[PDB]
Amino acid sequence: MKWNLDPSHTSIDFKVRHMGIASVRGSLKVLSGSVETDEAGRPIQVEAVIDAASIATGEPQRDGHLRSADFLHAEQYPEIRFVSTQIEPLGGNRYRIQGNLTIRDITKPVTLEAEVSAPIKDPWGMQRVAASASGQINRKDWNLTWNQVLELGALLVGEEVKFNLEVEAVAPAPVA
Ligand SMILES: CC(C)=CCC/C(C)=C/CC/C(C)=C/CC/C(C)=C/CC/C(C)=C/CC/C(C)=C/CC/C(C)=C/CC/C(C)=C/COP(=O)(O)OP(=O)(O)O
Repeated sequence: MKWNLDPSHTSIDFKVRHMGIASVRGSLKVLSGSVETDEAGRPIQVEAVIDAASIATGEPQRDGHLRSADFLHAEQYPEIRFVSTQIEPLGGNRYRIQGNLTIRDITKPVTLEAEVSAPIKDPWGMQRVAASASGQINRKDWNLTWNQVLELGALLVGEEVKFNLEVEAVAPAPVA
């Protein structure tokens, strides 16, 4: 069965190390996505489209820099895209999702560790299901570089981008 991601209750949150002593946190908004489940209700395929211009870290000048031609170039590349290539059930509600993540013109493999909830009938007719997932990427894999950075050799802006997803997905009534 096909579930559609609800952009209003899906969150993408990320963290990057700053000067080795702290983290900068940010978010991205999802535009759309879906999950297909097999007869057993295990997720088999998942895809999402993310609004690149939505990147937000709570400082407008920094967010401008992130969106600029110097970094994400969100005017030329309005989306970040994820498409799964393999989903492995791990037991219980756990799944490992391998997929391809596109940022600008570069696509690289990423791994998500996901946990899925039991579906509910929501207060408005629809079937609704949630999931949480975690992972990390190295921004340099997408040629997203930063600076002349110097501290001891250390980094102003870390290479690793840790992220957490909270997802809600929906399907029509007992009838699709
Ligand atoms: C059944 C069911 C519901 C199943 C569900 C399945 C499921 C889990 C589906 C999920 C669908 C989705 C949404 C999948 C998404 C997949 C993935 C991997 C998404 C990843 C998104 C992501 C994190 C993209 C990140 C891109 C980047 C490059 C972020 C970069 C952040 C960055 C470098 C920030 C700057 C931070 C540093 C510290 C700046 C310092 O600031 P400052 O000192 O002021 O400097 P300046 O001002 O100069 O900028």
